Amino acid sequence: STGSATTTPIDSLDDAYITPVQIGTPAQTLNLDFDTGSSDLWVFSSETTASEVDGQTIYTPSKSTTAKLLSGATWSISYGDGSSSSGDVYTDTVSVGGLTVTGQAVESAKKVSSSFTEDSTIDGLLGLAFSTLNTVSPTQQKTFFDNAKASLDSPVFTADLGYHAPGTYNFGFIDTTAYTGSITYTAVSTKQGFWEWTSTGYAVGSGTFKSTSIDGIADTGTTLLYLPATVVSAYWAQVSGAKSSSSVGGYVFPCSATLPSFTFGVGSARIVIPGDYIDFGPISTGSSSCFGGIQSSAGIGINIFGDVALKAAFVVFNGATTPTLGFASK
Ligand SMILES: NCc1ccc(C(F)(F)F)cc1
Ligand SMILES: NCc1ccc(C(F)(F)F)cc1
Repeated sequence: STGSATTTPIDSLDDAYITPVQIGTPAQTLNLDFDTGSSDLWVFSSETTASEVDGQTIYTPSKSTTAKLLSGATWSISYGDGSSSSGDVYTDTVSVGGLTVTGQAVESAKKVSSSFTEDSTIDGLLGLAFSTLNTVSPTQQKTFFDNAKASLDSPVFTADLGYHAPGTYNFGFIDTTAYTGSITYTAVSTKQGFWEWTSTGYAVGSGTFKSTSIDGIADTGTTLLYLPATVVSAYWAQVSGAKSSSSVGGYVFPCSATLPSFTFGVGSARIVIPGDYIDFGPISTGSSSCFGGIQSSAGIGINIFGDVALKAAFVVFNGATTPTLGFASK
């Protein structure tokens, strides 16, 4: 079996993407953020403190004839940006784009941090990293992908994110009309639970390609591109008037500048991020300083190929027993 679902940016800056997901019987449709950097499926629900809910669609287990409380199970998660949430655990039927899993763990939020409460368009997260990162205690739970793997035609899913436009998550098959050229595959380390790989280098604009190993994670759940300070400094040095701002918390640049492209290496292939993808617009309304989409990973501890990078490619997440990541131009 296969599944296919359209994914839509939540705002005009592509800050995040939501995908409709059917939970329960009869279906309750929620718009979830598909996150290859985490491994919990959690949702706003009828159990969430009512003051922490501001326009989200909520899952109501009491209206689902297939929902079962997972007795004694709890969950608690903290994200790399300081976000957090926690609650209890149901099992229920979950369908994405025609692909159905029964007995999926649905983590029901009793408490959510303020940054989820303010994002009215995101009803929850659907984690697609490896199940070793799932936070359910005492019995760890499997991801939607891990539960579906058995019945998929091929144990893969693909991410085709759009630039200021809808895109597609496909489960179980590779759409060979959605990319150009060949897919280059590269090895994944699952040792920290992430889709972790090693990029073979970079170039700024039409500069020379610098061969250098950059280890990092493919994370659809992270908006920007976070790279080592030496790389990020070499990129912004080509933008007249760009500077790192401690009050803003990253590199900013004059909104009137044109940004160079950024190339990253996948084995011997090259993925080019157009300069326009790196503009995240004014730091505040009316400002002439704009926020950069490539920032340093020094304060984070790991390099993150987030949406800025992934939306420049067709990306295959191959969850074969030896996992790999595939990249193609599109
Ligand atoms: N998108 C999920 C996520 C968030 C933060 C991190 C960090 F910061 F721990 F690397 C990894 C994955
Ligand atoms: N990387 C996971 C993640 C995804 C979204 C959010 C936000 F934007 F909803 F706060 C926080 C953390």
